[PDB]
Parts: sequence; C-alpha cells; structure tokens
Amino acid sequence: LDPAAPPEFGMKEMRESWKVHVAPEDRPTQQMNDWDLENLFSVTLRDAGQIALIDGSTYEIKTVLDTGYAVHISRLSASGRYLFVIGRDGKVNMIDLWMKEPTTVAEIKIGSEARSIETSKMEGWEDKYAIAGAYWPPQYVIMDGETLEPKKIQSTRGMTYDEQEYHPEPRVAAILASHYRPEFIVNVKETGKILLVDYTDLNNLKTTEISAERFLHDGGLDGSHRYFITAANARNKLVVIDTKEGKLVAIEDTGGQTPHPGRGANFVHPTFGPVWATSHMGDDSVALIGTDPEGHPDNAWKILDSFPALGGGSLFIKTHPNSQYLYVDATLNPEAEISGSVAVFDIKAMTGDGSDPEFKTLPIAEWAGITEGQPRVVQGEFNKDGTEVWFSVWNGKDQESALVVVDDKTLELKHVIKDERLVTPTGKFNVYNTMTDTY
Amino acid sequence: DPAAALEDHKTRTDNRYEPSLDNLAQQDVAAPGAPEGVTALSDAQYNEANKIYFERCAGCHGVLRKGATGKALTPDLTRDLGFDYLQSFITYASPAGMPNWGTSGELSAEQVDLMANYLLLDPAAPPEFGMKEMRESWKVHVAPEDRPTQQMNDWDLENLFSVTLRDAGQIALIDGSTYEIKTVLDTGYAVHISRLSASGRYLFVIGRDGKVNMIDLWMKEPTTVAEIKIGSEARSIETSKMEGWEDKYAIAGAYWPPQYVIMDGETLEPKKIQSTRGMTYDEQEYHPEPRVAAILASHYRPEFIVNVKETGKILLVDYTDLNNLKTTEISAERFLHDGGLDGSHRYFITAANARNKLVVIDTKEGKLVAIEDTGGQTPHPGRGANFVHPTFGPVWATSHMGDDSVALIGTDPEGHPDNAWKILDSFPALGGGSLFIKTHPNSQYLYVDATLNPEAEISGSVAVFDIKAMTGDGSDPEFKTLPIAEWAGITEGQPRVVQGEFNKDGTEVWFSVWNGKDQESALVVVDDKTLELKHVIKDERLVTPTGKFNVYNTMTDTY
Ligand code: DHE
Ligand code: DHE
Ligand code: HEM
Repeated sequence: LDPAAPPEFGMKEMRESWKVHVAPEDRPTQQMNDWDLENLFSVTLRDAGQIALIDGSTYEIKTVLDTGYAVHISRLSASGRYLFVIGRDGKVNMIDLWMKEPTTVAEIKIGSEARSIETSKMEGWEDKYAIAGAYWPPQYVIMDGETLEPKKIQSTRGMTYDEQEYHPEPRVAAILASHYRPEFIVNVKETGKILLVDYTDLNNLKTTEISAERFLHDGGLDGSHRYFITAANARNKLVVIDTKEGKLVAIEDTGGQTPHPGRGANFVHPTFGPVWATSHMGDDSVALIGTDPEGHPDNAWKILDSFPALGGGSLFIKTHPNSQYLYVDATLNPEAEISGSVAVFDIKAMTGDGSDPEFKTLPIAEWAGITEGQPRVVQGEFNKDGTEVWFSVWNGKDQESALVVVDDKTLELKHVIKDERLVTPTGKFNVYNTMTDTY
Repeated sequence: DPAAALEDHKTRTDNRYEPSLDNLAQQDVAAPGAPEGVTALSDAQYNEANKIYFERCAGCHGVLRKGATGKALTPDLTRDLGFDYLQSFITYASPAGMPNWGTSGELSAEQVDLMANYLLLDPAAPPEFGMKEMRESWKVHVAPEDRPTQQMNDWDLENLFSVTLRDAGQIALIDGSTYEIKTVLDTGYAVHISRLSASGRYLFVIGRDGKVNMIDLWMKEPTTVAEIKIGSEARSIETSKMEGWEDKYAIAGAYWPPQYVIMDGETLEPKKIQSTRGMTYDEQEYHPEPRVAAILASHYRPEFIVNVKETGKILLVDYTDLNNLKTTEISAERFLHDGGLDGSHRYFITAANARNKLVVIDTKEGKLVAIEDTGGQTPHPGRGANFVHPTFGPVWATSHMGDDSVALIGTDPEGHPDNAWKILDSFPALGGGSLFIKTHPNSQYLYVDATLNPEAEISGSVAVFDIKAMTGDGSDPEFKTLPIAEWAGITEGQPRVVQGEFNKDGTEVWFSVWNGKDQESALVVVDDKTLELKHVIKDERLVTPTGKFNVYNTMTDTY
C-alpha cells in the first residue's frame, strides 16, 4: 500500500506545546543554591523519563527531575547556568541551575522523533540561543536561550551532496556550536550536508551548506576548537570542517567499520602531536587522525594509526587534558564479559611505531556488583578537574543498574553509585566539560 | 454551501494570472486505490481528471493540493466535504486563465464528476528531477573550444531583440534598427523569457517545460550550442552579472520540482541543484511546493537573487563556491513574484503580489530594508521602471493587475532619505489588468500597458506619462493614450498589447500586439521622441509574440 506521510510539526504545534513555567524576570539574578554547579553531572534515567543531577565530588543525587521520555543528551548553556535536555519524543526541558531548587523553567516539543540539542558558544553570545534537531519531521529549530520561544524552524529536506537527488527524509544528527563564529554546526545525515548556521540574524539567515559525506552522525571539535571532525558512519569516513573558514578540509577512511566517536577524544600523541580519536561499532579498532596543520603539517588530517581495543560494539572513547589515559567501551558487544568492561590505553606509552598498544581491561560491571542480566557499560565522562571518570552500568528498568566512578590516576575503583531512583542510567554530562566542550 | 463558488471561483482580472501546469499535465499517471467510502476512477478517467487538474486548478491549489492562493484540497479535507459538495461547487466553474491560451474555466458535466471524484482520491506526487535526469537531458552541440573566438556575423548584437513566439515554442531574433527578423529558432515548447550573459555573447531561453537552451550570438548563423532540462515546469532564468564573473554561470528556477539549478555558463553542465521546499516565513509551517518565481543577478556581489513564492523567502546565493555553499535566506512576504533592481543596481524591489506589497532588499548588505503596501491591487512590475522624478528624486514604478494604479517608491536612501522606500505617489493609468511599466534613461516617458483589461479599447492601448511634467503635488498626472493595436491594423480577435521594451539607444520602444496562434499578431515600434508610430512588424512566422528583450538592455539591466 501507499505510505501515508506522518504529520508535520511546525510553529503552531511548537507554540502550543511551549510552556514557560518561570519567566526570566522571576528567576534569580545569581546562584541561590549552594551546589557546585560546574562539577555537577546530569545523568539520563532513560526509561523513567527523568534525569538525576549528581554532585561530582560527593556523588550525592542532588535532585531527580521529570523530563521527556528517554532523554538522549544533556547540554549546557555557555555560562553553565541553563541545562537543556531532549527526549527521543522531541520534548525539550530547560532547567535553571541557579534556582534554590532547580527545575524546568520552560519546555517545548520540537518534533516527533529527536536526538540532538545544543547551545550558542561563540564569545559574546552566551545564553542567547539553543537549537534542537529532529529525525522527524526533518528539521532543526533555533529557540530563545532564555525562554525556549521557537524563533526559526528550518527544514532539512533537500538534495544529496553527491548524486544530487532529492531526499524527503534527511534526519538531523549531531549539532555542535562554533567557537570561531556565531554559528551552529548541524549534521544532516541522509544528504551528507553539514550546515553552518549564523544566528546573528534569524530574519536574513546566512548559512553555509557544506557538501561532505552521507550518513553523518556524531562528532566533535579538535583541541583548538577550530575543526569539526565527524563520522559519516555507514561509509567508514571522518569528515573534517574548518569552522573559521567555513569549508570542507578533508574526508578520510578510518580503516575500521562504522566509526562512532561520540564527541571523540582529543589528546597530544607523544610522536604524532595533537590528534583526535574514535572507536567503532562495527569492529574493535581505534583510529587516530592528526589535527594540527600549523604545527604538524605532515600528519594533519591523516589517519596516523589504527589499533584494537576490547572488541566490536564500541560507542564512546574518552580522555581529558589532565589524564594520560584513553578509555574505550564496548557497549553493544554480544559477549557480556566484554560489554561489561572498558579498555584503557596509556597515551604516554604510545610510540606510533605501528605495533598495537597494550591496554588494561577494567571490569566495570563486575566492580558495580550486579547479579541479574548482562548490564552494558557505556560512555565515560570526566569530572571538572579531569581526575575521575564515570561510566554507566546500564541494566533493565526492572533490574539493578549503577554508575561506576574510576580514579583516573590509578585506574582503580573510586565509587559505585546505586539508588532505587537510578533507573536505566545512560548518558552522563559534567556541566563544566559540556559547557566548554572539553574532550 | 456550494453556492460560494460564485465568488470564490469568479473570474477576475487579477486572478486570471495563475500558473497553468500544462507541461506536467501531459505526464501519464496510474490511478490510485480508492479507500473505504470512495468510488475509484479507472486509469483513463483518473488520467483525464489529472490533466484538467494540472492545467486549471494546480496553479491556485497546488500540484500536491496543499494550497497556494486557493486553500488545500487534500483527501482528509475533501472527504469531509463529501462528493455532493464538491460536485455542486465545481459545477459553478473555475476562474479563467490567461488570454490567448489559458482555460475558459468551463467543464462538462462528466468532467465536473471526474474532478469531484479525483479530489477525493489520494494525489500522487509527480516525479522528482535530479542530477541523473538532468545529465541524461544535457547535450552540448558545439563544445566551447569549437565555437568562434570573435563575432563571425555582421549583426549589431547589442541592438538585437529576442522575441518569444509563445505557442510555437520559438524565438525570433530581430534587428533593432532595420526591424528585420534575422532568424527564428525552435526550442520545442513555449519559451517564457530570454536572458543575456553579461558579455552579451550568449542568449539563454527557458521553456515553460523546464528546457533550457543556450545560443551563441557570435556564430555566422546563431543556434543552440547547448541544452538541458532542469524540471517539469519552469519560468525563470538568469546569468551571472557580478563584474569578473561574466559568462561563468546561469541559473534556472522551477515550479516543479520546487528547485533552482546553477549551471556552467559555457556548457550548461548542471553544477548545483537546490530544493526550495521549506518553511513559510511568517507562520513557519512546512510547505511542500514553494515555487521559484523571478531570479535576478547581483551587481554588488557574485550572487543570484531567487524569489521563492509560497514561503515568502528571497534567497541570495553566492556562486563563488558551490561545494561550501553560502546563502542568505531572507524572510520577506508570501507570494513573491517579479521585481527589478533600482537605478543604482543595489536594491532589489519585488512584488509580493497577492498581498499588495513591495519588498526591498539591499543586495550589498544582504538584508531586507522595507516592505510597503502600494495602495493598489496586485502589483505586477515585471522588472519595473526606474527614473529620476523631477521633485521626488530617484524612484521605481509598478502598475497593477487588480486596478488602474501606478505607484512610485523612492529608491535613494542616501540622497533623498525621507522619500526612501515610501510610496510617494499613486495615480491612474488606462485601467486595470496592467502587466508592464517601462522607461529608459534617455526617455522622458513612462509607458504603462493594460493587457488583461476586459475592455478591448483599453487592452489594445498604452498610457504614456511625461516624467518632465510630473510635479508630485498630489494631483494625478495626465497621460497620452497610444492606440497600439489600432496602429498595427489587426481586425480578427481582440489582440492584447503587452510589454514595452526599448532599443539600445532608448530612442524607440516596442510593444507586442498579442493575438491567438491562428490569428494575426504584430510588434509595434513607437518613436519615443514624438510618441508617434514608427514601424509595424508583421510576418506569418510572428505567432503569439509576447516577451521582447533587447540584448543591451537585458545584459546591463537597464530599466
Ligand atoms: C544523533 C545522535 C547523537 C548526537 C546528539 C547531539 O549532537 O547532541 C547521539 C549521541 C548520544 C550520546 C552522547 C554522548 C556524548 O558524550 O556526547 C549518548 C549518551 C547517547 C546515548 C545512546 N544513543 Fe545516541 N543514538 C542515536 C542518535 C544520536 N545519539 C541513534 O539514532 C541511535 C543509533 C538509535 C536510536 O534509536 O536512538 C542511538 C543510540 C543510542 C543508545 O543506544 C544510547 C546508549 C542510549 C539511548 O537512549 O538510546 N547518544
Ligand atoms: C516567474 C515569472 C517571471 C519572471 C521571470 C524571470 O525572472 O526570469 C515572468 C516574467 C515574464 C515576462 C518578463 C518580462 C520582463 O520585462 O522582464 C514576460 C514578458 C512574461 C510573459 C507572460 N507570462 Fe510570465 N507568467 C508566469 C511566471 C513568470 N513570468 C506564470 O506563472 C504565468 C502567470 C502563467 C504561466 O503558467 O506561465 C505567466 C504568464 C505569462 C503570460 O501569459 C505572458 C503575458 C505571455 C507568455 O509568453 O506566456 N512573463
Ligand atoms: C479547477 C477546475 C479547480 C478545482 C477542481 C477547484 C476546487 C475547489 C474546491 C472544491 C473548493 C472548495 C473547497 C472548500 O470549500 O473547502 C475551492 C475553493 C477555492 N478555489 Fe478552487 N478550484 C479550481 C480552480 C481554482 C483556481 C484557478 C483558483 C485561483 C484563481 C481557485 C481559487 C479558489 C479559492 C479562492 C477558493 C475559496 C477558498 C479560498 O482559498 O479562499 N480555484 N476550489
């Protein structure tokens, strides 16, 4: 039978869902609670349709807030004051961390299926805007950073970059924010276009539509925050965009199957210099790409090394400037023992001689002490000081889950977080590292 | 109440101006399945109804029936209305289309039923037309390397006129001084407009069917050197006019699919296709059929200026990099159609016709500068008419389809600040149904036609205002009436006079005496200095002459 196109979701629909619980004039003018906001972690309690705000040093759950169902990610405004979360269903909640009791100050629905949201990060534009992307309808929406008022909706339906054929369903994938220009960086999956959207004028809207590679998914900025490196996953490529000049710089095959970097991991390789790393969903490989055209021209935008980690099914790779370690999970691996563990490479020991660097295997799920099921360990996230790294031990909604905190210096267990309210923990986002894009 | 069709569907002068998608209508379609509660149409019946729909209803209601000037007619809506309502409503007929080729708006009893039944069935979206399709249609008849390196014919190219012989799908190249038809070229289907490359060497024509032809005027015998199809229905084309980018690119706009395409200015190779489907500027709701209307070229930046109708967006597309594509999507006003640049070539002034607004864009800064109501009904400027009003200073003028008014808007923000982007004067011309207003820097006269006027006396004449006599004292300036059709001496039918166009020197202005395809038409040349008849062009080959474009005035945007 002929398929019936699902309903659209425009301004009228968004505005009807738009609710401002606490108007800006009624919010505080300074932090009114005594929490260490920058060291706070926003944790997704997936199936419960909630998030937990957890103290990064005491591990105390400061509060559990109701949100949209299965929040995909948490993102922070550039000032670190406002917390934005978006559920699979397209529901966005804006939380004021300055309130005596932080809660949702405004909410809005931006589509039927959505996975991304981000805040304005250009100097001078702090707290000005938020942007959300949807799978359905194929669109992104720029909202007021203070009230969530929907200001500009842009359809992503359009032509594929290569064969230049119309595609009626180009889903918006990752959305990042430029630190070089007042622009949002939007990945459009099926058409293989990366959009640089200038938010200085939403009426006379300037955008740069960059032809990249199809199946764009996730990615991150390099250490200098100038270049966006993203995975065109189904095609095993990493695309590099210069956000300063607003143009494609390179497209390179990682040599692995289905790279899935998350925002990736930037570090200074002892021999190669500045690099960005990604693991893969399709195999056990970890690939490094040079990210320094000025200082290391010969290595810039070239895959410098590829080596195995725990196994396939990896989703997130992580490191921090203060750490000498590179953490790699294997969340989707069919083998319980593997999906419940993390590989850790010693960056200092890397020579880049072509051999496979050794890694230590952390039995994260074992450390959490969970009997039932075969819980999957996922996504490392560092605290503000970059001295501890957290991992979610993801089990079923009616099963026991946990968060495992690892001491980065020793690679030993630091703390196991368990609470009856900790249902299906997945994404974890430290306020400071998220607001500053430190990865 | 179906009786509402009396007003809703009444023929009016400004509503005869709706696109007829007769090219897309030629496409054969399979009949869809009929859901519970609705009777199915056979493949033959559905095809017949589909052709009628595209030819006389899709212009106002949309190919996809999502609505344009007329509301949406999707199955979810029509099924609630019911067959009886639809049958009764459609029985009263629909608005007539353009004269000399458009529909009468009358349907037989069987056709009314076919339409009512058709509206209850789920509309199938017509085919897309992407790169593969374009490249399959792309033909380079004479490679650039094999073309002349200098003009090989002895024609005064800059004084040449490219004239649309509409129904025949041909164009006539006519000498501007001798009035000799130098050649008549075939393209297949009706050409809508002719545009010139910035150098004046290449002549581009766009057919209503999406066919683009590029003609080399330097050839001993000018002919199409390259061709390509860019869609199913199209009405606009333009060339790169930024200094330094002469002959680099050409761009074509389409009604269906909703998209524009940038092509190589030498070979027509399709380089970049952009969909115009998107959100309306004001209510910000997705629109699946935003038609591309007029397209102009910036003289301040290497950009094309693209009007997107249903969404009310004006696009400034930077052609310096087609891979890392820079565009400025300007929220303007819905129903953008035609327009032109002011005398300084810096500001784009365009009519959002259905809303009686003129939208002004600063092409240097790339931003909207003003939106002003003309005070008239349905402005249709063509590219408009720029002149230095004796008291108001630089102004741009437009006439209207819905009434007899001529409106002037100040176009000098620096030199005449108070008058800038304000309607400085409004006065009557011959009558309603006007389509084109015209002047030239070397002329002291402003010409205004009345093509669609229901009165023969008026539709066959032109009003001429003496710019030097304008006082801007609030009173209505007088005008002389030139009996253009009468001067052409045509008996049969009711020929309609349309579009003035000057020669290179601005000493003579031409008008088309547009009659039916099986009737006699003519081109009338008026001596600008005396406002007297100069010459009448008549030829058996001159079938349905409409648009005329002088090479010099088109390549330089002199209007
Ligand atoms: C587009 C996209 C982003 C980037 C967001 C941004 O830039 O703000 C993203 C990031 C993420 C991030 C970001 C982490 C970071 O450090 O930036 C996390 C934690 C995450 C948890 C999951 N993701 Fe994600 N995810 C998808 C989409 C996306 N995920 C999918 O389409 C997919 C493959 C399947 C689906 O139906 O959702 C998928 C499965 C998952 C999971 O299985 C996870 C582990 C749990 C869940 O609820 O689905 N996704
Ligand atoms: C989008 C558009 C432009 C701008 C072109 C550009 O910027 O390159 C334009 C310009 C034009 C211009 C430009 C004049 C100028 O000086 O720039 C002319 C002569 C013209 C003669 C006609 N046009 Fe036109 N015209 C349409 C569309 C357009 N017309 C329609 O949709 C409509 C209403 C119905 C249709 O189905 O085509 C229509 C009917 C007509 C006619 O009936 C005319 C009078 C005769 C003909 O040849 O079809 N159109
Ligand atoms: C072509 C023969 C044609 C059809 C078919 C058609 C149908 C149609 C219907 C059934 C309605 C009533 C819908 C309702 O009451 O909800 C309707 C209404 C309007 N139409 Fe129409 N219409 C056809 C042709 C045209 C043409 C050529 C125009 C544009 C000049 C046009 C316009 C309108 C208008 C206006 C209305 C009233 C509602 C509104 O949109 O304001 N139609 N039409």
